[PDB]
Amino acid sequence: INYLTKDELDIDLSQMDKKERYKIWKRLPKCELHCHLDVCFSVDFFLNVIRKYNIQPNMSDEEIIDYYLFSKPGKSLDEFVEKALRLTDIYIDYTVVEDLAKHAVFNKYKEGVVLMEFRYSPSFMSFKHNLDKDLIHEAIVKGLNEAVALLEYKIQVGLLCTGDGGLSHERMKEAAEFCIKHKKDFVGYDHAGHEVDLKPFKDIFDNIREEGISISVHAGEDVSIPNLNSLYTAINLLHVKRIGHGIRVSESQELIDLVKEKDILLEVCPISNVLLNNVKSMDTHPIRMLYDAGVKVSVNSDDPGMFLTNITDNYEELYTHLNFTLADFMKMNLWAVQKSFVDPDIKNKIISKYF
Ligand SMILES: O=c1[nH]cnc2c1ncn2[C@@H]1O[C@H](CO)[C@@H](O)[C@H]1O
Ligand code: HPA
Ligand SMILES: [Zn+2]
Ligand SMILES: [Zn+2]
Repeated sequence: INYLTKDELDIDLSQMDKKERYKIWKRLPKCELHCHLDVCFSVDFFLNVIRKYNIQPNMSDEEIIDYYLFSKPGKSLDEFVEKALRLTDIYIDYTVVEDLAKHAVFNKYKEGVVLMEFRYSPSFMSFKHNLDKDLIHEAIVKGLNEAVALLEYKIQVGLLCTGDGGLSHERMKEAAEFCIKHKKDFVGYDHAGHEVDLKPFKDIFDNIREEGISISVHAGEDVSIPNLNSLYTAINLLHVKRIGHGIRVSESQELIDLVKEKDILLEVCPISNVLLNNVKSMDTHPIRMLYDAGVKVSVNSDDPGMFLTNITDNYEELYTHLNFTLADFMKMNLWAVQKSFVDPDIKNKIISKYF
């Protein structure tokens, strides 16, 4: 892959067709911060697992897709999160998990990603077939390292723990303890699923930072919530370095100023927000006004295996419907690298290699 430099960003895209634009999108040196490894599979990988383990013998491929994935516009975040629970059928042994991780790296390299942060949920992957969380973790860390070494370190991978099991104090403590225990591999900690104001778990998140682990949580995504409290908590109480989505920052001048004052970056997932019905359309997506207001934002794919969309698709949508330029896209990837949780050298070397 012959990546675009900072000295090649004046390209005239107006005469290119969709196909030729995707070559440019691919060639952009991307840093992706918000993507769930759990569902980071191609359609063929997914159908290969469903067939190999004989999970849906009476369903056709089209039916398998309607039943497990989320490729069409839905109602809400809540609907997405509850539907996602059924494809946990695939997390059947530790080989499926290791392969998932390895292929995810390969797919991201081919899309032109150079610094990839993946996040996974131990509880998501473990509960269906009662798999051991540490054995999952082992499988995940082997797969990712397998792929990186095979690619001669042409893509670098960071790993984040999306902690869950539930919102009981015991479950959330356990989830944070799993991450802390594996902090040699986890560069950050997340909360996902149904959106929550995490104020009752400040004690746990303090602990995680005490242990040297950066926080990026999902907050300010779900537009059905009649307040912005999850955002205030993430910023003031959790001391997040980044926010997953955080698009509802756009609804408050006070929060716009707060995130800029703290140099917090918003992990924006354009297509996710459309499909999960958190913006009216891509035309009206808040990323535009947030970028224009000086908020640091990056571009991400979120759940590519469920959406049947990839990182470059999100770039296409931002170009076509919101008129982001190549220079804008390069700026955001520079921000994504700078605000990455991986080793500071890896960042600096990537920065001077491309940006
Ligand atoms: O499709 C998915 N991929 C990855 N993670 C998911 C998905 N659906 C839900 N979670 C959610 O992430 C939680 C962390 O607080 C997971 O346990 C689960 O609730
Ligand atoms: O709960 C979630 N899990 C995984 N990806 C997501 N993207 C938005 N919400 C979620
Ligand atoms: Zn264990
Ligand atoms: Zn997400």
